Formats: sequence, C-alpha cells, structure tokens
Amino acid sequence: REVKLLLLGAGESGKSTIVKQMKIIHEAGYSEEECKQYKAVVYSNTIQSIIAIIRAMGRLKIDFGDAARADDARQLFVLAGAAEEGFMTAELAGVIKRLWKDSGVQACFNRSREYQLNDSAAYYLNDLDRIAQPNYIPTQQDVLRTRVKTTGIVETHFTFKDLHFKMFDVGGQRSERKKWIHCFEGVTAIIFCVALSDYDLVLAEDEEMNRMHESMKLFDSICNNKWFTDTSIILFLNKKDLFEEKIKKSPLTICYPEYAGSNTYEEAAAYIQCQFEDLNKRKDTKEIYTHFTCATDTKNVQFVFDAVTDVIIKNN
Ligand SMILES: Nc1nc2c(ncn2[C@@H]2O[C@H](COP(=O)(O)OP(=O)(O)NP(=O)(O)O)[C@@H](O)[C@H]2O)c(=O)[nH]1
Ligand SMILES: [Mg+2]
Repeated sequence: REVKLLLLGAGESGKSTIVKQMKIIHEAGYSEEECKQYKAVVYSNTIQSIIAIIRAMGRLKIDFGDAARADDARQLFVLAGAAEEGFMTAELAGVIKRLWKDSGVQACFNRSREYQLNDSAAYYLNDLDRIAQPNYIPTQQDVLRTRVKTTGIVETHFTFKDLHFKMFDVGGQRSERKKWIHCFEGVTAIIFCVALSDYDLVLAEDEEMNRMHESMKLFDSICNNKWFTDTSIILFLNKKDLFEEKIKKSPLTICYPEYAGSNTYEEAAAYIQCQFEDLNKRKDTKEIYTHFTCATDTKNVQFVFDAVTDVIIKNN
C-alpha cells in the first residue's frame, strides 16, 4: 500500500508544479486561505518579471517605444515595495500596464533567451487587470504558475487508487543538488522532469552551459545508477506548451547541431525524447517510462499521472 515517489531534475523543470497538481487532483484543491497565502508570491513574481525586462533593456541597449515610459519606469521602483507585501494599487498596476504594452519593452521580452526571465511573466502581465483588483484571491492556475526555487526537502502525502503516496520534492539548482542523496532510500519510482523549452537557454549559475545539456548529464547519472536498478524511472518531458511555440522560431540546432528534422513539434519532440532515452546504458533490462507534459495543465497531469500509477501498480 505504500509508495515513495522522488521528483528529480534541473532547476525550473517543473518538479514543484507537479506536487501542486497532486493537491488539486487528489485533494480538493487550494482553499481560500491557502490561495491568499500565494497572493504575495504572484505579486512578487509579477514585479520581478517586469523589472527583469527593464534591466535587460539597459544591458541590450533597447530604448522604450514611447519616451513617456521613462517616468513610468521611475515610478515603478518608487511603488514596487508594496506588491512584495501583498498589495497592488491601481497606480502601480497602471504603471506596469503601460510598461508592458510598450513596443521597446515587448522587443526586449521577445529576446528573453538572452537573459533570465520567469516563464510566467506573460501569464501574469497579460492578466494584470484581474490580479490587481481590490480583494483579488489567486485562482488554482495562478498558484500553479507561481515560481519559488525549492531548498530543503518537501514531503507530501496523498491517497490514490488505495495507495498511500509519499512524494518527495527537492531543488534542482546547482547548490541544492548535493542534497539529492538524502532522499535515495526506498524509492519506489523517480519522476525525472525536463523542461523541453530549455534547449536554447543557459543556466542561471553559468551562461556558458546549455540548460538541456545539463539536464542530460543529470539524467544519465540517475538512470544508470546501479542503486536505482529496481526503481521505476519515469521521464516527464515537461513544458510541452512552451516548446510548441518556441520550436517555430528558435532552431533546435542551438542544442543539437546534428538535428536534421524540421521545426515542427512532433519531429523535434521525438528527437529530444530519443536523445534522453539513448543515455540508458541497459536498454534491454531497464525501461524508461516517458510522458510529454504541461505541468500547469491539470487535465494533462491527471491523465498522465493515472497512467504512471498503473505502471507503478503493475511493476512495483
Ligand atoms: N507554461 C508552463 N509553465 C510551467 C510548466 N511547468 C512548470 N511551469 C512554471 O515554471 C516555473 C518553475 O516551475 P517549478 O515547478 O517551480 O520548477 P522546479 O523544478 O520545482 N525548480 P527548483 O528545482 O528550482 O525547485 C513556475 O513558474 C511554473 O508555474 C509547464 O509545463 N508549462
Ligand atoms: Mg521546486
């Protein structure tokens, strides 16, 4: 009846978002009090995103589309402190809206692989009127879209198909990887997450290292670890939604110079799957259970998790 699941993968791969989904799917979702706890995270993420774009404009030498935005940028810093405390005035919202709508700001936003920016920047910025309303309470999707890097070990429990799951989540940033070993005992299954959309990005800790290459190294280490011979290895090729949009405009050759396929979702997605699955040194004795996911999409995760659960019931 007992099942231990361990979520692994590089930073920003979506591990913690999968954990949040278990609450929505298996429990009754986030309560009003719990949602309110995320209000300051949504506001902080929103302000940090617009600030990151404005910072990049200086570094890349991009001017504002309309000159009047310079004073809005000044007012952004004067007012930014409140959001961080869970407050969002109409004045601050207006400043952020005008900045977000500016052509120069948009030009910089569209060059985000050149700096570090939250995947949920557009999600919150495009929905400013809603999140800025007085008495705003985060929705389940707003909670799922929040971003806070994991430190330490998060343990979550839930019952599904008469099984009591004990799910462990850890940080994927370089500084937190030394902690993965504390979770290595009695693992029924490992869910290794990979952000498909990372193929053209670089690590925050190092701008010379391709994020997908880093992910591959980690997977090769985990999948081939003799300690995990009897542990089910589940591979979540995550952020499939972002990958579908990006493949249309950013060459996969940035990551795999030898890629000869077209810039289409199906071909490119299958190529990446093969690149990771080929790292398995024991293809005849060890199976990898791969699924393409969008961690923020509850219905997608529900069906994928139901499928993963059967594999676990049947094998472990
Ligand atoms: N659009 C989209 N965003 C996603 C998806 N999966 C996760 N995110 C977003 O990506 C950000 C990072 O996700 P998170 O779960 O925190 O990543 P992590 O692997 O736990 N990072 P760490 O290792 O640092 O704890 C969050 O803002 C989350 O909402 C996805 O499939 N699509
Ligand atoms: Mg996390």
